[PDB]
Parts: sequence; structure tokens; C-alpha cells
Amino acid sequence: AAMAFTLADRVTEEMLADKAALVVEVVEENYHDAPIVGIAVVNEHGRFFLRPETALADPQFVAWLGDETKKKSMFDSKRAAVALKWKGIELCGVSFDLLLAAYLLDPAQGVDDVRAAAKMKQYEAVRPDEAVYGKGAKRAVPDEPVLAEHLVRKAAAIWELERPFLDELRRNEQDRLLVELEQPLSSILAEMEFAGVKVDTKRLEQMGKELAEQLGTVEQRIYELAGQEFNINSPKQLGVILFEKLQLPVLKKTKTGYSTSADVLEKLAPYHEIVENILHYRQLGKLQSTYIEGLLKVVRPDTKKVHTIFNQALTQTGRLSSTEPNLQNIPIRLEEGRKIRQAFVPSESDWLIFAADYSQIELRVLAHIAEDDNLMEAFRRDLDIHTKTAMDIFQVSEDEVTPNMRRQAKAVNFGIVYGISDYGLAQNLNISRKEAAEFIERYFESFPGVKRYMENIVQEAKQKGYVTTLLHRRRYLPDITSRNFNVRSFAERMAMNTPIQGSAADIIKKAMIDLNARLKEERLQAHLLLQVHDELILEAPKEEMERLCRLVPEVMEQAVTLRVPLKVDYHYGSTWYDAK
DNA sequence: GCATGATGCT
DNA sequence: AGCATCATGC
Repeated sequence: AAMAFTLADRVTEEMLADKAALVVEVVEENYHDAPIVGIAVVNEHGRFFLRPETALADPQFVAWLGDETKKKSMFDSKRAAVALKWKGIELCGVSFDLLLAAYLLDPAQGVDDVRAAAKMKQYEAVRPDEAVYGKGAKRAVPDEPVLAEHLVRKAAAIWELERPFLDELRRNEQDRLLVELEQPLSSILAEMEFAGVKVDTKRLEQMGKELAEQLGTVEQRIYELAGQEFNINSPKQLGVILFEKLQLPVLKKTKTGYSTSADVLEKLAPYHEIVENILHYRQLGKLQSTYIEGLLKVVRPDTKKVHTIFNQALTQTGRLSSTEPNLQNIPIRLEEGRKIRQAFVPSESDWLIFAADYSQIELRVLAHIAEDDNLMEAFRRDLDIHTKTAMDIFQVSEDEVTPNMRRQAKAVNFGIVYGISDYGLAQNLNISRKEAAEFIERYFESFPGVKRYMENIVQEAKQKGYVTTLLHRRRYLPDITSRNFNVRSFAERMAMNTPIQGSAADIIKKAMIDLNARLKEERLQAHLLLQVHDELILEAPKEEMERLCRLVPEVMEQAVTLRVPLKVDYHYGSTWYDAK
């Protein structure tokens, strides 16, 4: 039974009411400089569909869009906001975003369209986007009658679902999390994505050139050591040359066939000169394929800029994800990949890259939530946490902790974070489980408060059905009651870890909001470019560096008040590579 | 078209 | 942990 609506030929005053559900449809997944396919407005006066060419050319409609006092409820308003920024139009007054409300209520649902969110409340009078647009190749905008009905039905759902969603968010004590955190953050992310990051493609093209040289050299060497040419990129052909032709030991297998996993080849290293070349070849290869060739594909030729899209409603912990390209995983660990960061430059002459990062925010958050005296005292002293952990679990003085001891205490801290899995520890430390488990027990002896928190949180997750973060983000853990050891075990590790990774996500999001408010009050030209989980990257005139050196760390450190201090380090330079 | 398995980051 | 991407290959 079709839904009633006016298929408008011109904008009317009726369509410019004080409150409305608004749909500004951008069908391309990547909404940067993309077409707006149609518009729908549902308010107390009715339902309307507007062709974009006419409404976006109407001064009253554009003014209504930018009027902060004209409240709009939408689904993924960041997508619309950015598609409109590319058209020189400002979107304001978005007081409710259904995608974000759904995400906060339950991130595991995987809500990615209005139909998915509506189903959460037994509302199914709207179709899934995939159903009307199709998938991949066959994707396509349908004819106006079909298109117009779909947009109006989506707008009507938002109009109807706003109250029940806000009601549940309030019961969950998540209303402010939505209104004061995620929604204001959405607008900040829109500015970042729209601004983009400048790329020195000539540099990138020079690197790919040398990398192509190296690659070819290591690849030929590998054919020598193997005695024949094969597809090094095929773990299949790889596994046969290593474990059959060269008879290397099988220390590990995969579902079917052999495992050429990274650390397996690490173990194999000692036996053959070919293993080191395959690992090096894999390193240069990832650099070439993903970070030179892949990057170059998404750079806009007109501006030499790259515009990521931050998925704000995907992760189970409250973290953001980044795509097309992923700017949260640019190489930094090994020096050869790190050089890729030389290609990321300021978008204006005489401007520089400024990067600030939290120092151990997770362990600091853990010290705070577990209220572990030893852990809190360690951060209050701003101690090297890995040396301090080594001192404690190995029972030696700072003087006697050796590099191998620190590396292992560091391994327990890296693991500790993510629910401290001893099976995974043992593999990381390449030790037996009984030994890994021994490390863990010595940790809990030294950090009793952390032990108690892990126990208490697992009990809570069981009792309530979910765990929450500092700012009330929530994660349901149905598997924590499983009678299957493994399944139940993972959920218990999520119960321990989510409040840690999730609260750190909360903290840095609030810092971003606080920072932009300060940057504006100061009328600084400096602005955010990226966020990579525990660090913020900006660019600004070289003349603003000194003010930034003082402003950025302070805002980040003061975003929330914990039982221990928050510490932020920062650097700046002429390329991302130099902001170190 | 997909998943498998691999590397990259926090 | 759990994100995103890319090459293979069925």
C-alpha cells in the first residue's frame, strides 16, 4: 500500500517548517563531490519529494537548510552535509541522526540503512536500500516514482522513529552521548573529510619507482634460492616451494594446506636464506600495492588531495574506521614504510603538520577504572610502564630489568589491554601456554586491583548482559553465558577490554570537540585533518605552531578528569613523516 | 563475486 | 583485538 506524498515541482513555505525529517539522498558509497539524487521532507504539514536541481537552486530551501533553528532529523547526516559542502551549501540544525542513535543503542546490529534501524522497533514500512538500489554492478538509481517513494518512506520512518529511539537512549543514559558527543563529532568529521589531506604525488611516484627496483631485485633473488620462478603472492604456490621443494619444517598449517603466516616464516628464517627474502618481498609489496598504487588511485588530480570517509557507526568499541583511503594505517613501524609519510604534506605553503598523541591512554584508563593502587602510582610518577611492569613481574630493580625483560612485560601490557588472552600471549611471546599463563598470574599479583576489575567486570557483563564505557557507550555480550569454553572466553575478554578501548575512544572524541571549540575561540587557522585512535593530526600556518604546542596537548589532556593524569606528546614538521 | 590469507595501524 | 586493503583463485 503506497504512501501518500506531494511530488513537488517547486519549494513551498509548507516544506520549510520548524521541524522535519529530511532526506538528502547520495547513492554513491563515496559521497565526496557526488550527486544528490533526490530530496524528501516530512513534517507536520505532510510528505514531500523535491528534485535536487530545483530545491538546491531555491534560495529559501538553501536558507532553510542552513538555518540552525530549523531542526532536521536524518539518517547519516554527515553523508548529506559533505555532499552539500561540495556544492557550497551549509547544512545546520540536525538535532537527531538515526544512524548514530541506532549505533549507540547496539553497535552489533550492524545498522547501515533506515530499514535496519526501523526494524529494531518493529517498523517495516520501508525497504532496505539494497533492495531498491541493487548491489554492485547492477546498482542503479531507479525511476522517479520508485525513487521518490523510497525517499519519502525513509523520511517517514525517521519522523516516526525519532521519539522511541531517544526514549530508549535516555533509559540507557545515552541521550547526551548522542547529543553532546557523537552528533557534534559528526560535523567535525565532515569538515575533516571535506578538507582532505594534501599528497605529494611526485614524491609518491619517485618512491614507487625505487620500490619497483628493490622488489624486482628481491624477487629475482627468491627465484634463485628456490631454483625456479613461482607466484610469491600465492601463499599456495609459496607453501609448496617452502614445505615440499625446500623441505622446510611445518611448524604450522592453515585450514587446508600450509601456513605461510608471518611469524611462522619468522621461525623458519634460520633454516633457509629464502625466508628472509620472502618476508622482505612481502613488505615492499604491501608498500607498493596498497600505499603507492592504491593511494595514487584515490588522489584527486585537480587538488592532489585525498578525502577519506570516517565510518562513525561501525566498530564494536566506539572507535572510528577510515576508508578510501584508510588513513589510520599508514606505515610507521619499519623505516622503509615510514618513508611513505613524506608524501603527506600541508595543503598550503608555509603551513606544517602537527601530530599529538596520548601516551598509554588505555593503561591509564585501566588504572582509573580498576583503581589499582600500584598502576595509578606508576602513572602518577609518569614511569616507563613497560620497565615498571618488568620490575614487578620479574621481581628485580629498574637496574636489573634487561631489554628482553622489558620486551616481554611490554607484550603482557599490549595483550593485557585486549582481555589478556594467554593463548595469544604465548604465541606473541613465542612461549608455552603454561609460561604465558605464568606471566599473567605474576601480573595479577603485582596488580591486584586490575585482577579484581577483570573478575568484577565479567560478573557484571553476565548480570546485565552488556558492559559500558566512561561516557556510557554500550556493548552487549550474549556469548558471556555460552557453555562453550572458547566462545564464552572471548566474550569475557570483550567484557574486560571494551570498557578500556571504548573509554579511550570516548576520551579522544570529546577532545576533538573541545579542541575545535578552542581553535574557533582563538580564530586559529589550524584544523584537524585526521584521527588515528589515540592521536590527532592537524595542519596549520607555521606561525601558529607555538600556540598549538601549548593548546593541543592541554585540551587533549583535560578532555576528561581521571584518577591518574593524561599525558599527550606532540611533534610537528613539514611532512607527516617529520611530525616526529 | 567472495573468502582466504596476507600486511598495515592503534 | 578489529579495523581496511589487496592478490589469489575457485
